Order: sequence, then C-alpha cells, then structure tokens
Amino acid sequence: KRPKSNQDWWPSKLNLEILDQNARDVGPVEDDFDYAEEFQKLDLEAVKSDLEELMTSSQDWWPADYGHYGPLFIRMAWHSAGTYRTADGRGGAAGGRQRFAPINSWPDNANLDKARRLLLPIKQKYGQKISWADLMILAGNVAIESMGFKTFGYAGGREDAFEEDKAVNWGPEDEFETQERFDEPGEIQEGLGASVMGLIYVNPEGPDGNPDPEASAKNIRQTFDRMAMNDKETAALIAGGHTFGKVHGADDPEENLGPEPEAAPIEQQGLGWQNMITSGIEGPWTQSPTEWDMGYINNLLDYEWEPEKGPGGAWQWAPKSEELKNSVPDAHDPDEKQTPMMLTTDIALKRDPDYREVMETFQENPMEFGMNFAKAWYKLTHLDMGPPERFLGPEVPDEEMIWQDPLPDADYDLIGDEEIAELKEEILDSDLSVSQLVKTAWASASTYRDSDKRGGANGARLRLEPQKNWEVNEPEQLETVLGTLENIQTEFNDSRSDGTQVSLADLIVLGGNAAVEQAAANAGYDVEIPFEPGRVDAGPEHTDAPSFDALKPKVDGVRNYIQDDITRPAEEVLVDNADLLNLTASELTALIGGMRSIGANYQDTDLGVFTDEPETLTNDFFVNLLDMGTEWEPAADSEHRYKGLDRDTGEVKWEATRIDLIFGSNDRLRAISEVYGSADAEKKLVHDFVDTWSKVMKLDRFDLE
Amino acid sequence: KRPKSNQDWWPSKLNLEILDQNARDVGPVEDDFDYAEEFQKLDLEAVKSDLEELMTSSQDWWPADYGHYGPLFIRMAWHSAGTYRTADGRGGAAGGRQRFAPINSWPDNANLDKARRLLLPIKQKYGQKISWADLMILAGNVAIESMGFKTFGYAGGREDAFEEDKAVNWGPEDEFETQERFDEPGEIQEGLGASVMGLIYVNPEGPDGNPDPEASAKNIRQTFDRMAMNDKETAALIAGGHTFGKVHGADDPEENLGPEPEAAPIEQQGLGWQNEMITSGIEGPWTQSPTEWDMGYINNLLDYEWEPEKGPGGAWQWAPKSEELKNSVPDAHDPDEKQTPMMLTTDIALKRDPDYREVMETFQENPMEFGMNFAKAWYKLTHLDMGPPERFLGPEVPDEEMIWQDPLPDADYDLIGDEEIAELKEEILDSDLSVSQLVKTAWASASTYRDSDKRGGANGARLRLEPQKNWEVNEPEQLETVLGTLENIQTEFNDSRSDGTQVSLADLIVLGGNAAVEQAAANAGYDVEIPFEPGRVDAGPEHTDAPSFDALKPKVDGVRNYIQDDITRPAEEVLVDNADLLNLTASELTALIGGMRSIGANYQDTDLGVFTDEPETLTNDFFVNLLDMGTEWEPAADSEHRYKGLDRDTGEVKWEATRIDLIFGSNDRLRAISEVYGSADAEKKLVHDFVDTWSKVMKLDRFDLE
Ligand code: HEM
Ligand code: HEM
Ligand SMILES: COc1cc(-c2ccc(N)c(OC)c2)ccc1N
Ligand SMILES: COc1cc(-c2ccc(N)c(OC)c2)ccc1N
Ligand SMILES: [C-]#N
Ligand SMILES: [C-]#N
Repeated sequence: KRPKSNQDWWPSKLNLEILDQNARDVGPVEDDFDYAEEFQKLDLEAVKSDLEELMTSSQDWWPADYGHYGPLFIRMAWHSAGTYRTADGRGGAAGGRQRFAPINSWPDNANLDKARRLLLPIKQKYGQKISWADLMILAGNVAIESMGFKTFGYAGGREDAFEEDKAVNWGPEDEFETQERFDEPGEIQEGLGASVMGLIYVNPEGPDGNPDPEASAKNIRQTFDRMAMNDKETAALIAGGHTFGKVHGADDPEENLGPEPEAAPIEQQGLGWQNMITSGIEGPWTQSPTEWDMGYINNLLDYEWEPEKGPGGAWQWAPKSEELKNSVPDAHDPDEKQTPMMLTTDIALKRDPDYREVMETFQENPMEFGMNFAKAWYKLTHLDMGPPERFLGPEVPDEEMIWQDPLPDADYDLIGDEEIAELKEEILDSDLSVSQLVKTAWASASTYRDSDKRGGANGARLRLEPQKNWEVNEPEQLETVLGTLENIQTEFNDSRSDGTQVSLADLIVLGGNAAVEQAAANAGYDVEIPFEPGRVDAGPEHTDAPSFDALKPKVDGVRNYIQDDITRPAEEVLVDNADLLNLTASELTALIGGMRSIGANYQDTDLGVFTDEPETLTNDFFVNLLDMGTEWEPAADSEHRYKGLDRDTGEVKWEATRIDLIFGSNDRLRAISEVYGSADAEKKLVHDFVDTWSKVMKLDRFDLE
Repeated sequence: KRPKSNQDWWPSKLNLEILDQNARDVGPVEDDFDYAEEFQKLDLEAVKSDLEELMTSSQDWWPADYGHYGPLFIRMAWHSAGTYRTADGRGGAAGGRQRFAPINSWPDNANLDKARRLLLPIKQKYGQKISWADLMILAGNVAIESMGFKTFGYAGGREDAFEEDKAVNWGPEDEFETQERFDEPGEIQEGLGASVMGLIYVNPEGPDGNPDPEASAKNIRQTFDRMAMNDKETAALIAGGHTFGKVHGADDPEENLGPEPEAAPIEQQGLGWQNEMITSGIEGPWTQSPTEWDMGYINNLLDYEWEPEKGPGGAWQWAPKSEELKNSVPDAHDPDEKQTPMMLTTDIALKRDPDYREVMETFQENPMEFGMNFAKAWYKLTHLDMGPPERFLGPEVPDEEMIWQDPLPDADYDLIGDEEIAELKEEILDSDLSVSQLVKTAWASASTYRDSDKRGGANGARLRLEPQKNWEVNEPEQLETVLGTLENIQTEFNDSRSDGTQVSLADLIVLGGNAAVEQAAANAGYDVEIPFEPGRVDAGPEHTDAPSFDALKPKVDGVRNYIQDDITRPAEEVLVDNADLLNLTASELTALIGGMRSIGANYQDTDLGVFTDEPETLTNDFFVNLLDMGTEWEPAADSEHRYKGLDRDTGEVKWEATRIDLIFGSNDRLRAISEVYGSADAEKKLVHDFVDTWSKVMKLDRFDLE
C-alpha cells in the first residue's frame, strides 16, 4: 500500500504542512517573475474574441446546450468564486484552485471538468500571459456579454496556484453530500461557508434534502452572508445566474455517473463523472436559456409551483398552469420541447418575505435588477483580489468599491532618510516604551491575510472602528499610544517648510522598527531595519467597519492573547493565523521566541517571558524553555496558564500558555527551538527575528509587486 | 476542528508530498553553508570528554542504571541506525530522524526520549558544529569505549534532518506492535526491514509473541540481511550489544505507561511513556557486570540451560535453571541487593539455530574474534548510510576503507582540459552511436544514485561491472556495444597522450550523454552548453561488492519507460518513489520525463510515450500531444501495462503509452505542470528545465565537487 501518515496515527498532531506551503512557490514557474508584468503583455480583447467564438463552437465530447456554452461557463465562474469565506478569506477564485482536489471533485462541481477542458486551447495559446484563475472569470464575463448583458468590469491579476490550499477547513463531515454542521436551518457552525460538505452554498433540493423553501431561505441567507453578500446581492446573483441555462438530470447520477476526477481511471486524463447528467435535477428555468431577460423572475413570480420528483429522482418544482408546458426548446433535440422548472432554492426567494420584496421590486424595475446583478457579479468575482492597486487591465472600472478597502492618495511629499532617522529618534525619546511601540506596530500589521489580501498596516485602520475597540488591541492603552504618535505627527508636519508630511500609518511602523532596533541594541547587536515610507491614513468613509470584524484574531501569538471562546486548541489557531501571514515554521518560531524576550504581551502579562531582562532581544526564551532544570504543569483554576517549576526546589520560575509551550512539545518545532537555543545562535535568532518582523510589516505593500 | 486531507478522501492519490520535500529544506538553517565545514571546526576530543563525564552524571528524572548511562546510549545509537533498509537505503542514523514521529513514538523506542534529552546540554554547547545525528552515534561510541572496548573508528558528517522522511513505507499495519507482513518466519513481505510494525527488527518475545527461538532466528536472519548484515555480523552485534545493560519491565507497560511522545500532554515537553523503570516490559540484566566489556553474555548464554517464563512485566523471557546464577547481578539502582540474569527469546535464538550456534561457539573460543567482528560490525551499522569515503569526516576516521563504503580509486593521472573535452566530445559524436544510445547509457550510469544512503551514481563506471552490466533494464547486449565503442575511444585517447593525461570511461559516458542532449536540443533549434566536470574515476571489481548493488536495481524506470512485470504497486507510485531518491521535485520530474520522450530513450527502443513525429529532437511535443483533446485514451486490450491514444473521430491509433506517461495528464497537480510546458510559448523553457535536471542528475554523486 502507501506510507501511513503521522496524521493517521496521531489525529491531533499539529498540521505544520500548511506552513510548509509558505517555504517556497510550488510549480515550474521561475521564482522571481511576477504575473502582473506578464498579464500586462496580454491582448485582452484578443482573448475575449477567442472566448466569444468558443461560446458557439460545440465539441462532440461535451455538446453545447442550445448550441451555446455560455451558461456552462457562468456556472464554472460562479463555482470558482463561490467557495469564498469571509471568516478567513480563503476559498474564492484568486488561485483557480477549483482545478485541484478536493474542490475539483466535489459533487457540486460535476462536469465543470469538461467546462475547464473547453478552455485549454485558449490557455495554451496565451500561455503565461493569462492565468487559469483569470481565464475562468473572463470566460464567465464573455458568456454573459455574448448573451446580451454588459458586465460592470473585469480585472486581471489572479496568480495561479499549483496545489490545493491545505489550510482550509471545509467541514467535519466524512462524506460528500452529507451535513453534520446544522441542526436548524440558519444555524450553521461558525467558520463554514456552506451548509453541506461538497456543495458551494446550500442543497438545491432543500435542507437535509427536504423541499422546504422557507427553511432553505434561512440557509441561503446565512451562507451568502458568510460569503459577504446581503439580501439584495444574493437575490440578484441567484436570479441573474438562473436567467441562463438549465439543470441536468436525465437519470439518477448515483447510478449513471462514473467516479469523480480524483477517483477516475488514469485514461480519463483528469475528467470524471463519465456517463446529460450533472446534479440529477432536470430542466431549464426560462423560455430562452441563452438570452438575458426577465424570464426567471417572471416564471418564478407569475406562476404557482408544486414540488415533484424529477427524472433524475431529485426534488424539483413544476408549474400548475399548462401555459408553460413545453414552452422551451430541447437543449439538443430540435424536434422536442421541454417545460420550465424551479429549484427549492428558487422558490425560497418567492416564499421568504424579505427575498420576495426584493424580487417583486426587480420584476417591476428590470433596470434595477440589471444594475444590482452586474455589481454583485463583479464583487463576487473580485472580492479576494485585494486593494485597487492589484486590479489590472483595460476593463477595470474607474469606480473603486468599498469592498476593495481603498486607500487615499498622499497629497504631500514623502519623508527622506534624514527625516526618517529624525522621527525614529523622537519616537524613542517619547514616553512610549519599546514594548508599547512593538505591540502597536504588530496590532496594525497583523490583520493582514494573504488569502484575500485584506488588512495590514497601510491605511492605519487600527485607529478606526472596529479595530480601535477590539479587546485584543486594549482600547484604553491604544488611544494613549496613538495619542503620542499623533502629537509627533503634528509637530513634524508643522515644522516642515517644503510640503513634506508623514502619515500616522508610517509612524506606527517606524515606531515599531525603532523599538526593535533598540531592543537589539540593548542586547549588543547593531541592526538596521529597512523602511519604506508611503503608507497613508484611510478614513471611516472608505471603511466598511462591519466587514473588518472578520479580521479580528481569536488567538494572537505575538501578544500571547487567547480568547476564552475558542473550541480548537490554541496552538492550532496559532498555526492557522501564521499561514495568513505567509509564515514558515521557522519564521513563526523566531518571531514568537524573539518577541518573548522583548515582552509585548496583552495586558502586559509575564506569560512566556522567560527572561530576566525584558526589552532586550535575545534567545533567552529558547534557552530557558529547553532547560530540563524546569518542570511544567497546568496551573490550578486556570484555563490557559501553565507553571514552570524548579524541578529541585519546586519554586515557581515562569508562567506560560500553550502558545509558548508548543515550541518545546511539537517534534518539529522543538528541533527549531534547539537551534535557536544553542550557545552560539543568539545573533542568528536576532537576525531571523528582524527579518520576519520586517516581512510582516511590509505584507500589504503591493507597490512593489 | 481541523482541515481534512485529500489522502483521506482518495487513498490511491499520488503522494507528491514526498517530492515537495525536495523543493525546500525545512528548518532555520540556510544553504550557503555546508555542515561539513562546520563539523571541521569542532574539537571532537572536547565533545568526547564531555560525553565521558555525562556517562556517570545521573539526572533525577531518569536515574542512571548501575551509575552509568552507557548501555542506554548504546541502545539509543543502535536504534538510530537500526531502521536502515538496503532496499531503498532509507531509515538509518544519517538524519537523526529518531527525533521525529513516527519513529520517536514507536514502542521499540520507549524511553529513548529520555536518552536523547540527557544529551541536550552537550548539543547546545557545541551548536551547529555537531549534529544530533553525529552526536547520537558518538555517544554510543564513547559509551562503548568508557566500558572497556575500543571502537574501530568514527566519522562525522551526518547532516540533521528537520522532519520525518515522508517517502518511507514502514508497513501495511494500522496498529503498532502488530504484524500483517509474514505468514511464516523468514518470509517477510519484500521492502520491509522489520517483522513487526513499530519495532526495529524483530519481536524480542518471539514471532507472533510465541517464545520459539528456532523460529525467531529465521526472522532475525531475514531482517538483519535486509539491513545489510550476515550471520557473523548479526551474532556479533546482538551479543556485543547485550554484553551491556538490561531490559526494563517492572510491571506491564500496557497499563503502567502513559502516552507515547506524539500523544502526550503539552507539559511533558516532548517526553512520553510517563510511568521500577518500565520500557519493553521484559526485566533483567544479561550479564553479571552490565557496564563492563567481557564474555559475560556469550558465557551465560552457552554455559547454562535456559527455560521460558512470564516475567514481572507479563512478557516472555528466559531464566537459568542453575542456582549458580541466582542473584548474581547487583540491582540496577541498588548495589546492596541482587538480581538473576535473563535472556530474550531472540538471544536463545542464537544458541538454538544451528548456524548462529556455530558462530557463537567460535566467538566463545576466541574473544579476539568476537571483539573484532563486533567492532567492525558496529562501525558498519552506524556508517552504512553515509556514502563513499570522501564523506567521512574527522580525526577518528580509520585509514582503512571498507567495501560497504563503495570506495573509489585515486586518479593516478592528469585530468583533461577544455581542449581535450571538446576533442573527445566530437569523437563520440562522430562514432556510430546514436543520440538515443548515448542518452540511455549515461542515464543507466547516473540513475542508480539514491540520496537516502548516497550509494550509486555515474562515478566509478560500475555500470560496466557486475551486477549492473547484466541487469535486464540495462539491456546487456546493447550496453556492451556502447561501452565497447566508448572504451575504444578511451584507449585511442590515452595512448595518444604524452603529458600524463588520461580520461576515464566514467567521464566519457557522461560526456557522451551530454553531447547527445546538446545535439537533440540543436535539432530543435536550441543552442545549449551543458557544464561538464571531469574527474570521475573507473572503479574495479575489487572496489565493488556486487551482491550489495542488487539493491539499486530499478523495478520501474521512468526515463526508459521500463516496468517490471512483477510489481505490486501502481507504476506511477514507484516512479515517484524513485524520483525522490534522485532529489527531484514534481516539476523537475515532469520536465525530465516529458523532455526525454521527445528524445526517445526507451527500453527496447519502444515508442511508448514517444508523442512526437521527430524523435531525437528535444521539444515539448510530449505535452502538446498528451493534452490534445483530439485524442482519447484507453487501456490496450489484453495488455497489463499498455494504453492506446486513439483519434477521437476515426478511432485510429495515434500513440501507445504506459501509466508513467499518462499520469502527467491525469494527476491534478502534474497536469497543471504539463499545461505550462504544453503552452505555445513554453518550448524554450522546457528545453532549459530538462537540461538543468539532466545535469543535476549527472552530478549527484560528485561530493568532492559538491
Ligand atoms: C442558493 C444558490 C444556488 C444554488 C443552490 C444553485 C444551484 C444550481 C444547480 C443544482 C444547478 C444545475 C447543475 C446542473 O445539473 O447542470 C445550477 C446551474 C446553473 N447555475 Fe446555479 N445555484 C445557485 C446560485 C447561482 C449563482 C449565484 C449563479 C451565477 C450568478 C448561478 C448560475 C447558474 C447557471 C448559469 C447555471 C446553468 C449551467 C448550465 O446551463 O449548464 N447559480 N445551479
Ligand atoms: C535481534 C535483535 C535485538 C532485539 C530483539 C533486541 C532487544 C532488546 C530489548 C527488548 C531491550 C530492552 C529495552 C528495555 O526494556 O529497556 C534491549 C536493550 C539493549 N539492547 Fe538490544 N536488541 C537487539 C539488538 C541489539 C543490538 C544490535 C545492539 C547493539 C550493538 C543492542 C544493544 C542493547 C543495549 C546495550 C541494551 C540495554 C539498554 C539499557 O541498559 O538501557 N541490541 N534490546
Ligand atoms: C446530490 O445530488 C447532486 C447535486 C449536485 C449539485 C447540487 C447543487 C449544485 N449547485 C451543484 O452544482 C451545480 C451540483 C451535483 C451532483 C449530485 N449528485
Ligand atoms: C504491547 O506491550 C508492549 C511492548 C513494548 C515493547 C515491545 C518490544 C520491545 N522490544 C520493547 O522494547 C523497546 C517494548 C512496549 C510497550 C508495550 N505496551
Ligand atoms: C451553479 N450554481
Ligand atoms: C535494542 N536496543
């Protein structure tokens, strides 16, 4: 057989594999060339022209419905972007991971293997100039446009991934198409973007397979909310999408479709579900499936529907009236007709009071329907690309959307080297301690997540809602620090006579850098942190406060903060968050260990601060953590604390949390700790800590990407 | 609560994670600096002095038996080296992987977590200058020396690993201490070095837990053979090792020991089996003076009759009949009290098995023979995965080189320069040898290298010697033709020189392969220059233990599209396994195979996977044609390994292929790689990536230049 993994023997073992994905860029691409530059060479119009031609160029191995592949490509694009979760920013279309397991084999993505295959010739023709990620969304756009609906815009810039995202927790289920995440509709366990394992959002037949529209609406609303969409956006997306195409269920997929791609014979060459059957549900929603119109909303609202069992054995709805009987041409047989159908999830938009009001308004105002759908489709397919700077191409709208967390332009000259050294001196001479400066700079930068490129120190949103009031940021203390930095900003700006100004965003980072350099100096090391001025201060007007709550940490390793709510072990969350900062196991270890010598804990506790000289960057954390002269045990009447007792005297030496101790427990982390805890490794640790600190401070500076 | 793995959803999914380990070197250490350079700065004598002191420095958390930690460290070292398998060269002490799961938590390694912990202070004191891998073996050596026995030598140079070796298949079992690998003793399933999951070699109580010494001997013999040891070496190692220390089994480990390290609470900080020590569950010393080298083990074993019994830990062990041995050994933690010696079923195996008995009787008759065999075997055991002699570092490396080191002769001549290189290259190209013959031969020479134990490679030209010259995959008849031609070129060149310069066949083979690759690239319109490093030498039969090279014989060869008919695993699984031995990443493997198929260097010159109309022309045709949807694939009827690529419209056969070729268009990750190379503007990139990989493989065993 195959070599059994440590994960099998020890299910609770830390999944450091997720951090290993950050140690290098998998794939054959030159680890130095940037996609942005290659996409800039692309003739977008040419690709769009080829896509337009493809829409009606049917291939025998997968005949186009109604002679137009458009709807199939829209479904492909919707599923690509549809896995996005606001909770961690993972999922989504930014890396084109629909191409890799497990997503490529989810029951919900049945036959999208054929859809992606139809695009291979175009991908090969343009090569590196256009990624699969960008191409899949572009195909969706061209499909919509070719069928009569102009899109709001399009931006390239999604770099292809070469493997699945191992950090994503898709759910607790052990089987696809099953759910163990909700008892009552609308109460799905936190963190998940779907109500069923293997589905994009919800079950098309209804919750738990029961055709209950009212209940379905509850799951639709919650899942879409977790994917950053409100009622109007959700109704607009579902109605706009189902205005096109049909569902396929000529017979039961359970007995007529072969294995999914990952389980299919090698000769299938990446394809799966060898037989048209896809979902098991059969029929079109509208009379003209390849034309943009009000057909879906009209069919849904102007007729009464009844639940029935379709030819594929699945729950679907049919109209009572015989007016719609055989009103749609068959998708392949020119001399046959077909009757429209509705899904339980479509009826949900008509039964649910709030959705119903939106739909009725759309029906009365086709223009509003179009406007809302175009804007929602753009948001759906671009929400994980980050700030406007990352949106590339000639089709990028001039308008910047709030979900792009836009940053204002700097209406002033940037400070130079002399000014920089000047400001660093003044910050250190203030009443702010090294610990306060480090903690504040971390609070500002640590919100960044590479999953959807949100967060970071640029914009100084730390000073705005909701961040300024986050428990972990210690609001009271934070205002004091920001107050002092603001006074320095004011004094600096007022003393200039040449148009130069400094942002609070830059001062926060510069202050952190200065404090780290000082901590290193206290230890006898001369280190200089490279600094790149240019960060600006964003305002409340261009900040969707509620949307930033998804960036609130539940566990912060640097500040040794652990929320009492957490269900997962603290170290598990630590690794999860470390991945969002693109950290490797060694980088995370150097960061935490070095930080404990400085001492930047939440509420200034002594947790993990294994040193007698705080604010002095050394490898004392490792030296003391590894000393066998100390024995550790859980603290009494404590939920997160542990005591380090002198093995002999029995006197308390230190106190710590699982965050600190995992580095001396996990086999791999311990090997790293032993390197840093060696007699002649202090300089190395200091330098590695500094490199990681610098890395994190610059994560959201795409001005050089 | 935690993210799932595709491994769980699809058990048959290729484990490409093993190749990913070759893309990056996890750990906080860079790469610009080599461990050898750091070890060179180490004061070996100083470390040994500290180790000698450690031997008698008892820590209260794991008090030394008999006031000397020596035996415990010997066990630690034997277990570190003891996981080695000759089949793939994996396991062993070279990376110190005993420190990581699953090995660190195997039942056979119980309490070695404490042994390794006792060495932490010394490790921290010397830092990067001495690896854990080197330190564990050194501790064993110092322990042996401190107890009265001189070792044969010691070499440093084992670079520490920072994670487990994901490529090792430890066995089919789903539970430690169980076996589903043998129905009859001595008939263990191939590819495994132990008879039980979680054990080093065999069950100390006997096969399947039965105290049958004769049967035990069959498993001991087979497992040690799979770890490169014969009867004399095996008997010497077991008898020599058990001359020291004791087994610990104060009570049943099943209900008195806490979770193994990987499952233990965070506060235990890497330690496990939290409990009158209990380790194996077997209890008692083998000899009267457990911390002194003598003939105590062999004498106790052969001079007295033993009987099986259940010990205080509920395990099988043997007790002496004679009352002369009763209470003859001081208690491990109390010299004022005594204990009776014991023997394991595996020790009685050496007395009951006819062949082992003969060896043991010889050892008892001449202590000097016993001693030398043990010293030589201990050195071999602990250094067999370190590669050739050039990799053995330090002041304690013996002047004598052993055959298991696959030694190489010195070049007693001047090396050829750029002028002669170009000259020889033209001569090879002007010969009647084809591009395919040259590439196939160079590959046959270099492809035997394995990064696991650093054996194999093009240096030495062992391809021309037994057993390689007769391997089916190497096409003996065809090989002789190529070597005959290159040897004539060598003779002609050497005889025409006068400045003392000479060229080796080893270098000519690689030079010829490089010239052929350059020519194939030229046929495609690409001008490539492959860097060549002369200096390889020609090893002779006297430098080659032929039978030991059988272990390097490929069952599947991707470059030559060769698949042995008697393979149990799917061909692509073996392909990945072999790719790992060549330190290849998924992308390097893809570029190598795809590029090779455009050249066409198949076993028996078949057209399998040769998706091009212009063979011997290096292009990306393999990828372009593999990805063309105008072709549909199907298994070839009445064929075990073949598939047909049919024109989707006419049904006419376009190509033939094996799973080695088709996996690059089936596996989700490999397909993503193939799509890059099969794109309109990627041919030049593929050519350069193929050349880079080809060159990398050709130089794998060049450590003197490494
Ligand atoms: C409550 C959410 C949704 C559910 C449960 C759902 C469900 C389904 C199911 C069962 C199918 C049929 C697959 C098949 O048998 O071929 C289908 C297809 C389709 N969906 Fe949705 N969908 C939802 C949302 C959306 C959105 C947000 C869009 C795009 C803006 C979209 C667009 C389409 C298109 C165009 C097709 C037809 C594909 C074709 O003709 O081949 N859907 N959907
Ligand atoms: C047929 C192969 C062998 C078997 C089944 C085996 C078995 C065992 C067992 C069960 C223990 C006791 C662990 C414990 O309870 O503490 C042990 C200890 C020991 N073994 Fe072996 N062993 C074998 C080979 C070897 C070899 C090759 C060496 C070294 C050249 C070695 C050296 C030792 C030493 C020195 C100890 C004593 C450790 C101590 O005092 O703490 N063994 N062995
Ligand atoms: C459980 O019955 C099935 C359902 C689906 C399915 C359901 C909903 C959506 N949205 C979908 O993606 C279009 C596929 C796919 C396959 C089977 N068998
Ligand atoms: C199943 O009962 C056990 C057995 C052993 C065990 C078995 C074989 C050897 N050789 C050993 O020493 C390393 C320990 C260890 C723990 C338990 N419980
Ligand atoms: C599809 N929905
Ligand atoms: C056994 N050692």
